Amino acid sequence: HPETLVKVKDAEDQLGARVGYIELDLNSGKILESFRPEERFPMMGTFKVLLCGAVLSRVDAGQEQLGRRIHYSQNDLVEYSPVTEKHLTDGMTVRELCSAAITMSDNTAANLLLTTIGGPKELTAFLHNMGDHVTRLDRYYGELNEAIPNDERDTTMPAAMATTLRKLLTGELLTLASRQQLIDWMEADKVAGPLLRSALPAGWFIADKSGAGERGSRGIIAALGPDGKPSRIVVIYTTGSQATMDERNRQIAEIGASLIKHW
Repeated sequence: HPETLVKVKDAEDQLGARVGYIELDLNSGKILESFRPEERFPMMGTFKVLLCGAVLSRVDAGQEQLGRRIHYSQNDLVEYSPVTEKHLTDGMTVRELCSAAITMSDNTAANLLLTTIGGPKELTAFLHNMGDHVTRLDRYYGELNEAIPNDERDTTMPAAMATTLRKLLTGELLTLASRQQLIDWMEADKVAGPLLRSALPAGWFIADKSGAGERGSRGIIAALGPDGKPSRIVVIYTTGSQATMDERNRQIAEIGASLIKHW
């Protein structure tokens, strides 16, 4: 994808930052194109899809129920909890929590779900067990933010994340019901408008999950395709930029426009 690689490298120039990129064929798993596929980037909230994959594996095993109601309190609420902060009294079901975590990127929802699966170490063990020896979740939201240079906590690589997303959405790891639920939550994503969705022509399918973080971090994982059906996985990460979120959004959108134009 020569024109798209030109745009990915341009994004690095414009942002003064690293950009990682991969296109993966959904059906075959082949890498169609990549840039920095095996460099680490902060995952940010894109891990929330993997988290709910782990939750669904427990549901499939009969050890979790999507309808199970979880009660929590004020002290559970962390920064950016637009859905969970409304249900202190009523609580929320596991299904509602995954919807909040994926479609709104609700941070308390992610913490509550992490607790149900045994925490970050158990999520990382789940990933390791399905063949991803790279992606690691280390911290709950709200844990102390001691800046470490080249911090490897809470990171993935574009190729690892793309392969792992493909396995979750199409592999035999999850039941059909759970695969469909996971992609349905991603299709209902509400906070990724200015990224790939802004470049997407009418009639196209997209299921995605955005992320944002300090130090210029911004990213998206997606399954998308024309004619109402996904046929490709796209993963884009950037970190290090001093640019505003608008500028990072725009570079990702422009990569998306190139992706679509040269589909």
